[PDB]
Formats: sequence, C-alpha cells, structure tokens
Amino acid sequence: QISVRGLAGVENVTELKKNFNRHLHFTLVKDRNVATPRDYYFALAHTVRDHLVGRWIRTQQHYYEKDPKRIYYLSLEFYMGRTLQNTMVNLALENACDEATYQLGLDMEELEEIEEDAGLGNGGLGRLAACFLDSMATLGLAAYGYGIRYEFGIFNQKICGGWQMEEADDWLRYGNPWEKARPEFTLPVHFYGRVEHTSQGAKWVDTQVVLAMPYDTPVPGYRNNVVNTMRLWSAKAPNDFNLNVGGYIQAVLDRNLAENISRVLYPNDNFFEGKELRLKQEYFVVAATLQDIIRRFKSSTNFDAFPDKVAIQLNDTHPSLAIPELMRVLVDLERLDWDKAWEVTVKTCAYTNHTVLPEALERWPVHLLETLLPRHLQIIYEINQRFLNRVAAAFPGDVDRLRRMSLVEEGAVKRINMAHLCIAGSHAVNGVARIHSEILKKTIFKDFYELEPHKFQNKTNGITPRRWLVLCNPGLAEIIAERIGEEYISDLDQLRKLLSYVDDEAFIRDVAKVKQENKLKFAAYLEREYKVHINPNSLFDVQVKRIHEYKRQLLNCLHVITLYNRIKKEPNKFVVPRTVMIGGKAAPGYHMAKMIIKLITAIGDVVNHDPVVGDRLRVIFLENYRVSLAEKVIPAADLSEQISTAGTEASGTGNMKFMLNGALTIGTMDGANVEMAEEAGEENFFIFGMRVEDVDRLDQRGYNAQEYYDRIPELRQIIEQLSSGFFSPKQPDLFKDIVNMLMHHDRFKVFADYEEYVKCQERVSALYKNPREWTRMVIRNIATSGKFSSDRTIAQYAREIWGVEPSRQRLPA
Ligand SMILES: O=C(Nc1ccccc1)C(=O)N[C@@H]1O[C@H](CO)[C@@H](O)[C@H](O)[C@H]1O
Ligand SMILES: O=C(Nc1ccccc1)C(=O)N[C@@H]1O[C@H](CO)[C@@H](O)[C@H](O)[C@H]1O
Repeated sequence: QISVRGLAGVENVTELKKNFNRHLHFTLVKDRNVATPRDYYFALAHTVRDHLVGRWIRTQQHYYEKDPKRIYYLSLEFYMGRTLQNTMVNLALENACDEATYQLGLDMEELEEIEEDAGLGNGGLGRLAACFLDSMATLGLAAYGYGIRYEFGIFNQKICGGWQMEEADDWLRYGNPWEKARPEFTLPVHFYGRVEHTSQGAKWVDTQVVLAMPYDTPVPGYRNNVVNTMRLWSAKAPNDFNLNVGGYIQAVLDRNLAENISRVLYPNDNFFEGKELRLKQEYFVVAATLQDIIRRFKSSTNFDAFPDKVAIQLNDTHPSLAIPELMRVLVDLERLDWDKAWEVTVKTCAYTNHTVLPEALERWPVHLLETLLPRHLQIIYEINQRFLNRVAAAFPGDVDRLRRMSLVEEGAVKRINMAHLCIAGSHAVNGVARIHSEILKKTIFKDFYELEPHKFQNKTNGITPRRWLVLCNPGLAEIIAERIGEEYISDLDQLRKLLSYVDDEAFIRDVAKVKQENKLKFAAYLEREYKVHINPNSLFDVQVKRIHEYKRQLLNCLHVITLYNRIKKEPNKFVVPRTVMIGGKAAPGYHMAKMIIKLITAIGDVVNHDPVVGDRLRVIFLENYRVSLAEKVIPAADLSEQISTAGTEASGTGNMKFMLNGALTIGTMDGANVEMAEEAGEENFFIFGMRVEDVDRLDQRGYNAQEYYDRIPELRQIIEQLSSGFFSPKQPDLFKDIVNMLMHHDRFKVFADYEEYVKCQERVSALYKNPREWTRMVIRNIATSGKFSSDRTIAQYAREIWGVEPSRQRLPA
C-alpha cells in the first residue's frame, strides 16, 4: 500500500503464505476449520521469526570472528512492548506480510492487536533501554542487553468506580514466540553465607545457590541484517534444593522461594523501596551477567585488555553491585591485586543517572548487605576507605566533605549510597539532558565533580524513529518520504529538509490530513473497545506518563476545571472544543497518585454529563497506559502536556515522541523540553512557568501557597469546589488530602505556575483557531526533531564513553 512499508514481491508473498500454513499445521497443530485469531497471530509470528534466525546466527559468528569491543547494557527494566510489527519494519517485511495475510483472508492489523506487550519496565527508564537496544543494532554495535525475565511485568490497570485496581500482567500465559530458552548456559548465583579469611585471600562460603537460566530475544537493526541479543535471566532452584513424605513434598514446594526472585517487576517509578527481594533481583542479574561477560572474554587470563574488550553501562544504580562483584571476581577468584582490579573495574564501568528526587535514590541498609552479601559489603568498605583517603589528600582538613562523599551514610540505620559507589567505580557519569547533567554537577554530585570533573558528561535522551514514527504513524512517515526520500529513518537529522516545505500548500494539507486520520482512527478505537464518545474535530489535549506529583497532572486538572467554570459562567460564548486525555499508572502504594486518578475521573463524571458543556469539553482517563497504547494515542495528539516543575523531570522521552508525531508542546523549561525548544525555536513552543532559578528563589523565600489562593479568585473557586464536595457529592470530603497537600505541603509548587499555565493555554486555543498556522508550526517541530533520535544518543555514548565507532554498513543477508 505505502512505500516505506517495503516491497510485496511475488516470490516473497508466495513463500510467506506457504510458511504460514506450515506453521499453522506443524507448529500450532491446527487446521483452518478450528484455528482461532490467536492461532493466526502465532503462525504469523513464527513465519516472521524464521527470517531472523539466519541473520541472528551470522551476526553472532561475525562478532566471534572480528572480536570487537562488546557493550553490555545492564538494566532491571526493558520496556519492549510488542515485537511483531517492529520485526517486520526492521526486516522490510511489512507490505509482504500484509499482502500474504490478505490473500489468506486475514487482516494483519487485527492479528497484531493479539500480541501482549512485553511490559518489563515501569516507564521512561525501561523504555529508554528498549529504544537504546534498537539504536545499538541499527548502528552495528556488538551490544547485549542484560536483565531479568519477569514472569509478571508492570500490572494491568483497571479503573473501578474511578479508582485504580491492579491485576497481574500474566504476559507469558500463551507463550512467547520471540524468546529462545538457553538452559545449557545456566549459571549459579550465590546468596548469604559467610566470609572466611585464609592464608591466601578471602573465601565466600556456606552460600545458598539459585540458578540463573538465560532466555535470548533477538534485537534486529533497521535493514542492516544485524540481529543483536537481549539476554534475560530467569531464576531456578537447584535440584537438591531443601533436599518423611510431608517433608519431601514441602521441600519440593519450597523451590518456589528461590524462583520468586524473577517472579515480578517492582512497580515503582521514581521511588526507592528497600525490600530484600529487590536487592536479590539486583544481585541476581549482576552476578549471572558478569559470569557470562568474563566467560565470553576468556573465549577470545590477562585482564589488562578487559576494558579494551568490555564496556558495562549501568542503567541507574539498580545494577550498581556490578562494581563490587567485578572486584570480587578479579580479587578473590582471579587473584589480581586490588589496585589493578580497581583500574580494570573503573575503566570498564560507566554510570547513567536518571533522577534527582532524593526519595528515589538507592540507599541500602548495611544490615541487609551484611546478611545477604557479606563479601560485597567488605569490598564496599574497602572502596570507601581508599576513596576517602583520596578525597582527604585533595581537600585536606575538609572533614564535612569526607562525610558528604562517603559511600557509607551514618544515622539511625547505616546505609550504603549506591550513587556514590557508582561514581567512585566508573570512568564516566552522565545525566540524560543538558539541564539535568548541569544540575548533577552543581547540586547533588557537586563534591564528586570537584574531585573528578573529567568523569561528568551529558548524553541527552532520544527515541527510536522506527517504533515512534514508521511503526506507529505510517501515514506521516509516507508523506515525509514522498518529499525527502527514505534515508531519514536511520538519519533523522534529514528531517531538517522539511523546513523548505513550511510554505508548501500541498504538504501543509497532507500533514493536517494525516493528523485528522489519526484522530479519527483513535476516536474509533475509543468507541469500539471502551464505548466512549469523543468529538474528533476537537483539540486532542493529552498528558500520558506515570502518575507522580512532580509531573503535575494536578496542574492539568486545575486548568480543566478553570475551563469548565468559564464555560458555566458564559455558556453562549465560543470556546475551542477540547478533548482532554490523561493516562498513566500509579504505583500501588502511592496514595496521593491514586487520589489524583480518582480526581481525574471525578472531574470527567461532572464535565462529561453537563448538558450546557455539550461537545465543547470532554475529560477522559486513558486506562492501562502502556507502550501499545502510546503507539495509538501519540500520533493522534494535537497538544503534548510536559508540565513538570522545573528541575524535576531529568529528561522526559514522551515529549520527543509527541514532537516527532505532529503535536505542539505546552511545557516548562525542564529536562529535554529546553533542548526541544532550542531546536525548534521558542516561538514554536508553548513555554510557560518558573525556570529552575525561579524555583530556587521561591525555596529561599519559602513557598506559601496561601498567597496564590488569596490573590487568584479563579483558583480560590476551584479549591472551594474541591473542598465542598462539588466533584464528590456523596463523599464531600473525598479530596481533603489533595486540598491539604496543595495548601500546606506541596513540594512541586502547583499554584505558582497556575496563572502562566492558564494564560499559555489560551494562546494554544487561539492558534488552533488558525489551522494553517497551527500546521505550519507543527511542520517546524517535526522538521527539527532530528536531534532526539536515539541513534544520535547512542552514537554519542559510543564515541564519548564506550570508545567504539558506529557503522551503518550492512551484513550480507
Ligand atoms: O526458536 C525459538 N525462538 C526464537 C527463534 C528465532 C527468533 C526468536 C525466537 C524457540 O523458542 N524454539 C523452541 O525451542 C525448543 C527447544 O529448545 C522447542 O521444543 C520449541 O518447539 C521451539 O519453539
Ligand atoms: O528513575 C526512574 N525509574 C526508577 C527509579 C527507581 C526505581 C525504579 C525505577 C526513571 O524512570 N527515571 C526517568 O528516566 C527517563 C529516561 O532517562 C527520563 O526521561 C525521565 O525524566 C526520568 O524520570
């Protein structure tokens, strides 16, 4: 149908059809008379997966022959989403499969909807890892993603009576056609035990063993025949585990305890919970991964070359135990001297920070590490002692610096600061957007920057244009390709060529047509699967991201209520119709976040049923926001809400997805919004509110929310409506906690940005009244979105941290 989706050759289509029928028969053990839609999905997945095998085997043998430096990306989260369409896109198989299935009497899009998301992440950090894997393969890097194969991913969100309910994400129930179990590469991981000091070195003894079984998933590069590996570990009890009939049976049942390690993803976004099971998960991935790395390195004794052949990237502090684990193996097992082992470790490891919120930073109680990982604790103490001796030599007499920089935090319970460990043990430390990286050097890691300035870098985040343009918005990808060709898909900077089309009447019409079609398609999705009715001609105002106070969904809520109150005051006055869509999951134990969701639905309940409002304002909570839903709503959006308090959103990546897909942005100068505005021009961005400096000034003075309440009559009305039970008639005090927080303990200064936000939103509505000028500004955004390709980001990691050169060169098919 459309060019960017590839060729549908006679030979290919015939071969796809016959292999589809072969799998339906031999693999699924079905015929066409009994086959269900799910059977058809699986037959297709197997048909496509067959095309990966040859390339996968030859990519890995190529790495064996050439022996390039290997990149190991360690993460507790990989938010992959669906794999079928992505695989077809990267293999140029989409049109061929579409044709083949069409001739078999099947709709491929319908089959694609059957696949479960691989929801092995919470949000931004997990999705970044996924985009990164795609870019690393597309850039021909010898890269491996290493993580955990959770049996249960991020929970499925159900909304019941306006409240979030959680249910287990049983994503493996029907099987996963995209993984290959590798039970022959199973490795032991050790826990507990004790440290024994012998004549020659320390020994870690009397441990309990859990097995780590790897599952490999292919990661195809974009049309370069490269297929890299994501290896995810699953926990397995050894056969003699816990080994009378009651006794025998119980011993077998108790194997569950060991296997619980990989059972479920911790559902916290930007928060630290010091649970033993989480620590076990963190060590489990680290221990199994490092053994795999060392084994592969030896199959190339001399560890001087280790950093020349290995890079380990730590996705935040979650796999920070890689540092003392590498030291443990090098010192205790390989018998290297401390100083050499340390040199190797530092040159191998690099650390990426993803948040400055203090509650999110990992600080593990010493007593936990003492029991679970006694040898690692000893190594951490030794690292700390040697590190502090260095600090003391550089800043003599600065006793407070010593305590501030210590890996060991004193207090009620002694804790290890994992971020401090990571900085000490890495040759590179980076933030994820220019403003964030500057904040790291100026505030939370200031002491470390002063000691080792060369270590600190920036690597602004990005998104893959494959999933986030070609896959989810083929219509836009096509109208761009018609003008500037196809090369932009792996060279997004080429989108700048679209600037010469900003006055092109045909292109303006095409951009606007593509958006309208996307909005119609999404409006049809909402009716079919949720029976909700929306005006497709209205401005699609969307805020999708995890529910957190710093992201300020509440500020959005305040604007929504302002609009409703204004309509009610002057009903027969024209307003630009809006569909306000808010979606995202709340962490199960985050009360305030759960209250915010209830508020959103409560506002919708009132607004959506007021006859005076009509089709002029609609408020919808998008249930179960996840990668597959993002691929649907983002292409349909007109306005992207990126309204975090300045200095709180490290980067954001949802922002980039919207920019690439033809939405305009209303946002604070926070995270990557700053660079987005810089790329597009501030005239082409709806910027409002406090900058970081303004927040700092307010903090010095003290933030008094009452001041705003007293001086803004429209804000007073909203608070009074909330408190009185206007939005909860049967439970008048339902939102008392929200009001109290806003008035008395608001860390994120919702009121301080209220006036500027509402004013800015009026300017959005004004522009939307002029479709031609709206679209022209959209073109200016898409055209300057190139910087935010994860290909750019990965190329920078490669050259500036890993010391490897990216390549767009094809491997033979
Ligand atoms: O090939 C497989 N997965 C794969 C292949 C290519 C790309 C992505 C995933 C796979 O899972 N094969 C399974 O191996 C089992 C033995 O190890 C067989 O019993 C299964 O029938 C087969 O599906
Ligand atoms: O810190 C994060 N997650 C987390 C933190 C602790 C425990 C589990 C997950 C996180 O997701 N941070 C986000 O990283 C994104 C990718 O760099 C950024 O775009 C976001 O700004 C940041 O909040």
